[PDB]
Amino acid sequence: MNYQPTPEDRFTFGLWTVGWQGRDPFGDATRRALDPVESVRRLAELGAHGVTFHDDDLIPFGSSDSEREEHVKRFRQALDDTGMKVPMATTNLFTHPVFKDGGFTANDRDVRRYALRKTIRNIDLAVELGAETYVAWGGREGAESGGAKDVRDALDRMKEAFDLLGEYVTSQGYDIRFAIEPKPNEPRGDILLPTVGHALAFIERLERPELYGVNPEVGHEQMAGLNFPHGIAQALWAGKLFHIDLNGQNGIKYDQDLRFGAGDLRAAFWLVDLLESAGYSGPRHFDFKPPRTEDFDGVWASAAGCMRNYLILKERAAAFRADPEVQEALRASRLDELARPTAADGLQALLDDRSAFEEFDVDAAAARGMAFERLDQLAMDHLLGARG
Amino acid sequence: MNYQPTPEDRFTFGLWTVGWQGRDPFGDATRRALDPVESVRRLAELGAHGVTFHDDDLIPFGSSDSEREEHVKRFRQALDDTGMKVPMATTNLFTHPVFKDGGFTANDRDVRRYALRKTIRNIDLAVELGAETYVAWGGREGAESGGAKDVRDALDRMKEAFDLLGEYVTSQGYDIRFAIEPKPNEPRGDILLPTVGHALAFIERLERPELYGVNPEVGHEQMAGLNFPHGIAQALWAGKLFHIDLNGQNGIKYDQDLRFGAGDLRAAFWLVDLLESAGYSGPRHFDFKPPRTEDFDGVWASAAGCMRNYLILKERAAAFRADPEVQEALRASRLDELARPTAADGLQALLDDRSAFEEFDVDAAAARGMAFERLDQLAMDHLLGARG
Amino acid sequence: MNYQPTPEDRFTFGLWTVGWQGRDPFGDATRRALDPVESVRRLAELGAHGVTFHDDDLIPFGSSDSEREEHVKRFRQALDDTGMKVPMATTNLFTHPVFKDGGFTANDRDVRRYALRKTIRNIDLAVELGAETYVAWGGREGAESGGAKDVRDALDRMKEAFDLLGEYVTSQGYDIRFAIEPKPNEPRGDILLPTVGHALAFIERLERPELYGVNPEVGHEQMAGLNFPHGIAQALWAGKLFHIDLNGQNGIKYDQDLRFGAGDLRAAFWLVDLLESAGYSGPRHFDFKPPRTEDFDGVWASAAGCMRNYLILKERAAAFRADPEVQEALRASRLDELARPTAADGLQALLDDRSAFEEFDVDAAAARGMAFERLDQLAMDHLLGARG
Amino acid sequence: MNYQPTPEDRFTFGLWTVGWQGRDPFGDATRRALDPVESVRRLAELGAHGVTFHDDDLIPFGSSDSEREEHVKRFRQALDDTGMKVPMATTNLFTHPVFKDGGFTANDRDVRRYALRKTIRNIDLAVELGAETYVAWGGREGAESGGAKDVRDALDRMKEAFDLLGEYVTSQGYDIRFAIEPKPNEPRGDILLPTVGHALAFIERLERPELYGVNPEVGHEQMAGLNFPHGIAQALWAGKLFHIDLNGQNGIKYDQDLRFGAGDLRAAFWLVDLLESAGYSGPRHFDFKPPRTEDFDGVWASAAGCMRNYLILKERAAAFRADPEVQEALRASRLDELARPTAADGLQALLDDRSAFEEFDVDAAAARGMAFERLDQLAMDHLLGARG
Ligand SMILES: OC[C@H]1O[C@H](O)[C@H](O)[C@@H](O)[C@@H]1O
Ligand SMILES: OC[C@H]1O[C@H](O)[C@H](O)[C@@H](O)[C@@H]1O
Ligand SMILES: OC[C@H]1O[C@H](O)[C@H](O)[C@@H](O)[C@@H]1O
Ligand SMILES: OC[C@H]1O[C@H](O)[C@H](O)[C@@H](O)[C@@H]1O
Repeated sequence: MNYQPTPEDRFTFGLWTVGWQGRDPFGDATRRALDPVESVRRLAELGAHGVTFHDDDLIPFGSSDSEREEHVKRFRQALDDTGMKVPMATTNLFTHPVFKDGGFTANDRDVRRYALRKTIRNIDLAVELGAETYVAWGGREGAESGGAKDVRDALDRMKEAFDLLGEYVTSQGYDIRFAIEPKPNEPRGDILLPTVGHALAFIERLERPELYGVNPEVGHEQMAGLNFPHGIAQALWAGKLFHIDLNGQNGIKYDQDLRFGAGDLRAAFWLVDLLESAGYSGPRHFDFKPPRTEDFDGVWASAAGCMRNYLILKERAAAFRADPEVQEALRASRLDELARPTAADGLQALLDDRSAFEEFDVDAAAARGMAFERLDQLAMDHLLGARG
Repeated sequence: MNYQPTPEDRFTFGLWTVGWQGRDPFGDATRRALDPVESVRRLAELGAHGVTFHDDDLIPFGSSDSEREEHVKRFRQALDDTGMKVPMATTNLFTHPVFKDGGFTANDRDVRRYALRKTIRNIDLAVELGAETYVAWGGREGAESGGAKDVRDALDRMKEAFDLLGEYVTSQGYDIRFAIEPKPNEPRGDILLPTVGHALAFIERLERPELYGVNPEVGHEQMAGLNFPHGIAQALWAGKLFHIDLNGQNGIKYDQDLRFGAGDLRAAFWLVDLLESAGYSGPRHFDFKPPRTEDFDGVWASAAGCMRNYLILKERAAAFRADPEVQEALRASRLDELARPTAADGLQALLDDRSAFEEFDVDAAAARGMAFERLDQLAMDHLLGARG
Repeated sequence: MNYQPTPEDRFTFGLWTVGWQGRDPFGDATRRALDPVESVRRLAELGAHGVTFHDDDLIPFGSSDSEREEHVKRFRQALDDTGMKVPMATTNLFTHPVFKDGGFTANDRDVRRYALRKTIRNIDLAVELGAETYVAWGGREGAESGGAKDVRDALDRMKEAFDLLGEYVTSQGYDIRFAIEPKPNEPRGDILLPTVGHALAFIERLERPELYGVNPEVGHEQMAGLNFPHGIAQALWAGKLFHIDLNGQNGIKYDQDLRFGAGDLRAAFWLVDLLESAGYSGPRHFDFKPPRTEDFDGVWASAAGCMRNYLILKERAAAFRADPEVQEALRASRLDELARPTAADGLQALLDDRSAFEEFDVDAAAARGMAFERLDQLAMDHLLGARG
Repeated sequence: MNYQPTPEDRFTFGLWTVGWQGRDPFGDATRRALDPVESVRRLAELGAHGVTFHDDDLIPFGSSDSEREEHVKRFRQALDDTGMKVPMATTNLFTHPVFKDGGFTANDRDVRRYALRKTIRNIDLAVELGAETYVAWGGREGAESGGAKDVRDALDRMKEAFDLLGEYVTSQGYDIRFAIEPKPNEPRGDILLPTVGHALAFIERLERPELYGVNPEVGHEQMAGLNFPHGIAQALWAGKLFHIDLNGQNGIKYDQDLRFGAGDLRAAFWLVDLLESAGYSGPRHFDFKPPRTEDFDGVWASAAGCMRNYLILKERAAAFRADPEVQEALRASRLDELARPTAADGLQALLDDRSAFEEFDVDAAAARGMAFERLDQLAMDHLLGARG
C-alpha cells in the first residue's frame, strides 16, 4: 500500500527538467535558475537514482577551462554527498544561434566541424562522471522549406558525424554507447529521423551499428500520433532500447513534456507493462517540464508525481498479468498461438499442407470471435483498481 | 506547352482505383463494378503505361481453378490488345472476414498459414504476367487495444512470413522483389510498421534483406503528419525505393486517396523534384479513389488529372533547377557545402584543428543568414509559373 | 463495491451501435444483422434505459406503408415487453447514394426537398414513440474540393432546412427539440459545422433558436484534437447541451467509436465529473462500434463495458470532489476566486481603483504559484484509486 | 505581368512579425531588436499600407508616463513621414509572468482587474492613433490540467471582461470594434474559445454583440486540422469577419507562422478567392515570423513574399472565376442550384409536393454525377497557370 520510490527503482531526471525556468515561445521565465547542486540534493531527497545533463546545463557556454573545472568539482562533490549517479549525458547543439541550421547537418561545413568538437569534449566529460549512455537529440537538424536541405546529403553528413564519434570512442577504449532520440518536428518545421523507426533504420547504415541504439520519448512519438508502446516493442525486438525518456503528451501539438502519467494514461499503462515484462534494465529517465504556472514547490511535486505514477502503473500491470482470469482471457484471445511459429515445419511442408489452403475452412475461421473487448475491459478494471 | 502523357512516362494505376465503386464506412456504392478488361482499355487510351492488381481484383474470391484460368485469359488478351504492362502485383489480405485480426500476424496460427498460401499462389500469377515488384500492405496487422497483440511476437511472425516468401522466391528462381507499404492506422486502430522508417528498419532484420524495399504512399506518411519528400529521400539513400504510390491527402485524418496533386500541393512539387533528380526509374503508380460524388466520366477525368499534375510539376521542378538564379541562390544558402564531407581529413586532423573549436568564431558564424526564404520564394514563383 | 447499471442511470444505445455488422472501408461484415427486437431485449437485460434509431435502422429503405406499420408494431411490442424507452430519434441522410453530395445542402435542389420530406416523416414517427430529442448529423454536408461548395450558400440552405423543421414542429404542437451533432470530417473531406463551437454559433442565426441545441460526441471533437470537457462546458454555459454521445477515440484519425472509457481515459474522467456536477439530466447515450474482431459475445461485453466505465468514473469523480484535501487544494489554486466577479463594483470604480493598476504589485502577483500540479496529482490518485 | 504591391492593396504587418528576434522554446535570439521606427520605414518602402502593435511592442513594459509619450511621439512621426496607417491595435496579456494563468480568466481576481486596466489604457492609445479594430488574443486563457480551470466560471469571467470593455468603449463614444482571435492550443495545453466557431458562439452571449467579431488566423484553424476557407465563409455569413490574419502552416503541430502562401497552398488560393469574391474590405494583415535561420535581408524578403503571394493568387482566382469554361463547369456541378431556396413555396406546399417524396425518383437522382473532379482540375490548372 505504498508507492515510495527508492534509488533501486532507477529513476533519473535531467538537470534541464526541474531546472526549466518557464520561458516559452510567448512568455518570460516564471522561476529563477536552479543551482545544479541544489537540484541534485532535492532529487536525492525525493528518492531519485541520479541525474543527466547537457554540457551547457553544467558548464555555462563559454566558460574558461578554469571555471569549467570548478563547475565540475562542485557537481561531483554533490554526487558524492548524496550517492546520486550520472548514467547518461548529452550535448546542447540547439540553443546557441550558431546552430540555427543544425549542428551535424548544418549547411555550413565549419559549423559541422565545431559541432563534432563540442560533442567530443563532452563525451570525455561523460565517461569521467561514469555515464554509460551518450544521447544525441538533433533538434535543429531539418528544415522549414524543401529547397533548404538536400536530405540525402544531410543523411550522408549525419552518418559521417556518428561514424567519427564511433571511431573516437573505440580509439579511446571508452565503455559508452550512443542513443539517438527522435522527434518529428519543433523547433524545426520537420526534423530529420523523425520517429523511432527512422532512427532505427539509419543505425543499420552506420559503420559500427552495435554502438548505437535509440532513446525514444513518450511525447515525441505521440506528436506523430503513433503508438508509443508499439514503437518501444519494435526497439526491444531489435535489441536497440538503450535508454528511454518518460513523460506525458496530449496529442498532436507542441511538445508538452508533461509529467509521466499525465497525457495518455492508458498508453503509460501498456508502456509500463511492456518495460517490466521485457525486463528493461536501464534508467527510467524523466524528460518533463514542470508547467510555468508552478512555483518551486510545484516543481518538486511534479517530479515526485512522475515517480509515483510509474510505481502505481507498475503495480497495476503486475496484478493484471498475475490475474488467472487474465491468463485465461489471453488464451481465449490466442495470445499463446501468436507466439508459436507459423511454419516451423518449413516451406515445403507448408506448400504440401492442404489443411492450409485447399481444405481450409475460411468460414469457420472467420466466425471465431477474438474476445479482445473482454480482455481490454479486464485491463481497464485492473488499471482503475476496480477488479472485484 | 503540352502535358499529354505517353506510355514512356511509366504511369500506372491499380485496378482497385478507377474500379472503386464508392462504398465507404457510411454509405453504399454510387457506381457499378468495372470489368477489369474495360479498365485496361480506358486507361490505355488515357496514355497509361500499365495496371496493378490484387489477386482478388482479378479473380473473385472463391473462383474454381477453371473460372480462374478464364479470368486470367481475358485479362492477358486485353494487355496484348493494348500493349499495357503489369509491373506490380499484390495480395488482398484484408477484405475477407477471415483476416479481421490480420493475415501474417493473426493470433490464430491456421489463419497465418492460409495467408502465406494465398500470397504464394498470387506470386506465381504475378511472375507469369511479368511483374517485377510484389507489394505487401499489411492493412489488418495491428490492434485496437494493447493486450490483444504482443508486438514482439507479432514482429517475429511477420519476419517469419517474409523470410518464407523470400525462400520461396529464391527456390523458384523468380526475378521479383518485395516492397512493404507502410500505413499508420486504418482500418486497424494502430497498424504494425506504421511509417517508411519502421518498415526500413524491419527489413534489415530479414534473412535476405536485399530482396525487400518499401512502397511508400503519399497520403499514408501524411496521416502521421510526416514530410513525405524527406521519407522518400531516406528510402532512396538506403537503396530501398522499389516502388511508390502517388496520391493526395489533406492532413491527419482518414485515408483520403485523392488524385495526385490534390492535397498538399507543395509537397507534391518537392516530391517530383526529388524523384526526377534522383533518377527514380520505377513506375509512377497512382493509388487514388475517384470521389463517390463522381460518375464514370468523373472517374476518367480524375485518372487523367493524376498524370497531368505529375507532368506539370515535372516541368516546373526542372525549370526551377535549371534557373541560373536558382543555382546562385543554392550556393548562397550553401547547399554546395552540405554535399562536402565534414571531415575528409579524418578524426585526428579534426581533433588537432584549432580552427574547428579553440579559434572558431561562433559569433561570426551565427550572424550568417541562410537565405532560405528567398530560395523558397524562388521555388514558389517557379511552381506558380510567375517567374518574371 | 458494485458497478451494476440500472434503468435509473439513463444509459441508452443506438440500434446501429450493437447492430453494426463490421463492414468498414476495407472489409466485409464479420457479424450477421441483429433483429432490432433482439437488440432491445439484450440491452434491457444489461441494465440499459432505452434505445435510439435512425429511420432506416427500424424500417428498411423502401418499405411499403404496410411493412412499415409491421416493423413499428413489432418494435413497440418489444418496448412494452421490456419497459425500454426511446428518448431520441434521428434520420439517415447519408447511406443512400442519393445523398452522396448531402441532404440539406446537396447542390441538387430536388435532393434537398426529398431530404426534408424524409426527415419530417420520421419526426412524426419519433414523437409517436415518445422521443424528446431529434438529432441531426449532417455527415454528407461538406466537400472534398473547394469549388464544389459555396459555403455561404450552403449555410443559407442549412438554415433554411432547420427553420422549416422548426415551423413544422411548432405548427404541429409537438414537444420535441432538435440537437445538431458536429463532426469535423469523414465521410466528407471537410464537413460543415465541424465542431461544437460552429454548431452553437449557427444556432443563434436560426429563426427559433430556443428549439435547437447540440449533441456533441466524444470522439468527434477529439478528431480535431480539441478538449471535449471544455467544449461540453461551453455547451452547458450556453444552455444548449440537449443530448450527448459517449464513446472513446485515440487521437486525430478516422472516427473509431470505441466503447466509452477506452481512448483518452483522463478526458472521460473530467467529462463525467462535469456532467455530474452540472447536473446534466439527459440520456447518457453511447454511440460506439463493437470492433469487427468481435463475435456477438464480445458485442454484449463491449456494451456492458461502456456502462461499467461510466459508473466507475462517476464514483471516482464524486470521491475526488468530496475529498477535503481536494477542497483545500482547490482553494490553494484559487478556484474560489475564479467564481467571483472581477468587477462587481462596476467600470467606474475599477477605473478609479489604483490597486488595480497604478499601485498593483505585478512582481508579487507573478511569484505566486498556482499549485496546479499537486491538484492534478490528487486527481490522478483518485482516478486510480490510489488515495492513501 | 506585375505583382508589385501598393498601399491601396491594404497590406499590413504587426511590429512583432518582422521584429521577431528568433527566440524559440529551444534557442536564443538570432537577430537584434528592430526599432519600430525602422520597421515602419522598411515596410513602407516595400509597399505596405500600415502596421499593427501590441502595447508592449511600442512602449516597453514599465515605461514612465514620460518615456511613454516619447515612444509614441517618435512612432507617430514615422507614420507621418511615410503615410503609413495603424488600423488595428492589441494588448500583450501573455508575456509577463503575471499572466502565466491568464489575464481575463486568471484564477487570481486581482490579476484579472489589472488585465482590464492594462487593456483600457491601450484602447485609448489605439483610438488616438486611428485604429478601427482592437484585437483580443487570449493566448494564456486555458489550462494544462482539467481541475485547474472551471470552464463555465472562466467563460463568465471572459464575458464579464468583454462586457466591461464594451461599456467603456460606448461610454467614451469611441469608433472602434473588437475582434476575438481564436487559437486551439499553445502556449497553454488547451486554450479557451479554440476555433472560429467557439468565438462566434461566445459573441452572441455578450451584452452588445454588435461590437464584437472575429480575427481568424490561417495557421490557428489549421492547428485543429480545420478548413480555413470554410471557417472564414461561416464568419462572413454571420457578418463577423472584422479582420483577418494571413500566414502559412504545415499541418497540426506548433504554431509555425510561415509567410503567407507557404504551407497549404491550395487553401490559400480558395481563401483569396473567397475574400475577393465576398468583397472583404478590411486590412490584409500578415501575422508571420521570418524563420530564425534568416538575417535581416531574409526578413525583408519574407515580408515581401507574403504580399507577392497574395497578389499572385488574387490574379489566379480572378482568372478562374472569369473563365467561361469554369462558369460552365460550375453550372454542370449545380452551384447555381445551391444558391436557390429549397422551398420558397413554403412548408405546406412542400408537404403537398408529391414530386418531393412520393414520386421522387431516388435512383435517377443518385445516378447523377456531380462533375466535381473536372471542376477541381480546372481550378488546379488556373492556379498553376497551366490553362491552355
Ligand atoms: O537529447 C537531450 C535532450 O535535449 C533537449 O532537452 C530536448 O528537448 C530533449 O527532448 C532531449 O531529450
Ligand atoms: O498494397 C496494396 C494496396 O492494398 C489496398 O488497396 C490499400 O488500401 C492500398 O493502399 C495498397 O496500396
Ligand atoms: O446523428 C445520428 C448518428 O448518425 C450516424 O450513426 C453517425 O455515424 C453518428 O455519429 C450519429 O450520432
Ligand atoms: O492577437 C495579437 C497577437 O498576439 C500574439 O502576437 C499572437 O501570437 C498572435 O497570433 C496574435 O495575432
